[PDB]
Amino acid sequence: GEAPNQALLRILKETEFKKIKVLGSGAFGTVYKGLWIPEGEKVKIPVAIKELNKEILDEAYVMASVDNPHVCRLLGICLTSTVQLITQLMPFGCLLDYVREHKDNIGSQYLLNWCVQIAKGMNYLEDRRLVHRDLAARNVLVKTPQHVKITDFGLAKVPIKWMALESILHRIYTHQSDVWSYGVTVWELMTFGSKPYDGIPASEISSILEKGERLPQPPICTIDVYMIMVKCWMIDADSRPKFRELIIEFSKMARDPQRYLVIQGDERMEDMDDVVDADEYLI
Ligand SMILES: CCC(=O)N1CCC[C@H](n2c(=O)c(-c3cccc(F)c3Cl)c(C)c3cnc(Nc4ccc(N5CCN(C)CC5)c(C)c4)nc32)C1
Repeated sequence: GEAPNQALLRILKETEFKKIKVLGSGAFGTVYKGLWIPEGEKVKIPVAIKELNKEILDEAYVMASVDNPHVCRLLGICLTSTVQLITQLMPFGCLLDYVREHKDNIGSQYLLNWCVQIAKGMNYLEDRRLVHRDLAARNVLVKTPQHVKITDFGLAKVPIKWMALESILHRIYTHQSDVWSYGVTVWELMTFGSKPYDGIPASEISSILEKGERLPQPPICTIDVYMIMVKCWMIDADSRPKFRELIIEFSKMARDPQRYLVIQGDERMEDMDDVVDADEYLI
């Protein structure tokens, strides 16, 4: 029923990349800020290098199969004694931290454009018949403040406060259950990083949603924006919007940003000669 997955998985020599600095230490892995120089190609590509296995290779398998401006991509892997994944560096970190750090300087144009790009990347995953199951502001990376990407397909094929009701109850996951988390994600951005249902036990979340309660309208949010969030959180999943509609809706609003989001002050907010961004390095 499926078409053959003709993705290419690139194996890289460890002498082809050098690790400059550390970005994260996690029980699963440690990740390095680094640089990748394909052999005799006279390019240096800024990369994130992950060191730790059926998990890490499943992750690599998925990332090698996606090609989209708003989805993270795998550049290659190294079958070193400790297996290494080589991915594109996202200099500004994850969007959740970004939004918390710079709230006093984030305008409505930026917020709405991010909603467009995540909708684009998620619509792409739907095209690829792929289901993310962990979309959240913590899993959107920032390449430039103008360009974000969806990341962390650890669960692609547990975060209850981002989860659709069907998912909490029956462990069902859909593109439409992804739309729910898109709404929760949008809510994280419009509240500038607040935690959803803060100070609530996860065990209660299922009953609360069944009662008809949801997350509050963020102060900067016109009802136009909040209506879109609310529709992403309907019980009936064929009632929620399609990602392709979310693209259209947020794109309309991104034309007149100030009409949809009201933000105080919103109006006015050694050798690197051969470095190329991975987005322009093609094979
Ligand atoms: C959720 C964010 C998160 O905390 N961490 C843990 C460490 C990096 C991790 N991280 C990946 O896991 C992955 C990834 C995803 C899937 C598979 C795979 F092999 C990989 Cl490598 C990628 C692509 C990645 C790309 N760019 C980047 N830039 C980046 C990260 C952190 C920072 N900091 C450090 C300084 N300040 C203390 C705060 C902010 C900065 C400035 C840039 N970080 C990436 C994810």
